Amino acid sequence: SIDTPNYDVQKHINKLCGMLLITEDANHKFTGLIGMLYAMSRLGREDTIKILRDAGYHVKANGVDVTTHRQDINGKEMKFEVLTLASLTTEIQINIEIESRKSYKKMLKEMGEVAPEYRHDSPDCGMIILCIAALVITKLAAGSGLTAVIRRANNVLKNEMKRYKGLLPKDIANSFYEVFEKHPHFIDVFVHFGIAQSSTRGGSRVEGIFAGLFMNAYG
Repeated sequence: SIDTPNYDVQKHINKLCGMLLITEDANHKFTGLIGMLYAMSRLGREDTIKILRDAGYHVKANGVDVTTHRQDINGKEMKFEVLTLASLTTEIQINIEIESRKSYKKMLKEMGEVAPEYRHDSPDCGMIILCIAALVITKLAAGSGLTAVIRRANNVLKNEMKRYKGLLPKDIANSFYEVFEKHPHFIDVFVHFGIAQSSTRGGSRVEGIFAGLFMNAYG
């Protein structure tokens, strides 16, 4: 049973990436999976299932929808927008939002309202996560390469690290290494995503950084 998010939940998954990126000392245990879900929502359900079936994997596709979950946090009832995922519980998703809201309040207290580029909903958060996945893919293709991933990430993602407290290269790289080892079918998904993406012209600074990083896995 593999979650196959479609284009409709792309905005939500990007927001989930952003929530982790704004979290001080964020637990990146699920970032590899979340980043892969972002890549799949960018490729779309149809292309994702096609890639897996073509690669020889047997796939029981799970539809991904947005549902409103009511939960009591600090005595007050709260409404959370969550995704119907077999791989990621409602509890984990809500805890990611709770922890990010704690970080966000700390930011308000520090600088007043937060600029678009420093928020959890900035359109390039998913791509920032996938930049780490691009570095990991290169070191899985070249042959252990974790020290090199961190150092290459601090240089290439210097502006992004300045924008996001939760952009922790060591933790994110480890989470991607872990998912590609545990679920090798994600390697095929990522590679198709990266080939397709690096074809697109212009766009954001981060889309450009990703394309350069991805192209480097060849020369």
